[PDB]
Amino acid sequence: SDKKMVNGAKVTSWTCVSFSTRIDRGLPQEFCKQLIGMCVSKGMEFKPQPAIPFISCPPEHIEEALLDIHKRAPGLQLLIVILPDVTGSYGKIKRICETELGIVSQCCQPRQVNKLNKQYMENVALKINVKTGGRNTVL
Repeated sequence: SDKKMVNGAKVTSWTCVSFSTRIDRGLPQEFCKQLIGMCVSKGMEFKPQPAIPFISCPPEHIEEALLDIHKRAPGLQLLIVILPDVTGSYGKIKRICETELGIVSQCCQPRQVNKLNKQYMENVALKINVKTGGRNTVL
């Protein structure tokens, strides 16, 4: 528990996309609700409402969904991405977000999201802080 945020970024524009078919339809909301609480307890500030409603769509709609989210939310500071159930799409997703559309994303495996492990969300929260412009350290 020695990893801390020196400076917690402030996120005003964020939302969540899920390419997972397997998970309960309430998990994206629940998972993001706790993750943000974990980001916030560690020093970040988050607007509690996403900038556009959460989206759930099939893995074959990756190109479409990402570009849709990007055009409807040009100011997005963060996209929380729930990855497809089968691995192999992560490179495509990062490429589209990071290189092609210019969107800061955090990708999360649906099987791990399902666990709602609080140490996993601690790890993700610190990853999100740096991606969003914050600073982390180890005490």
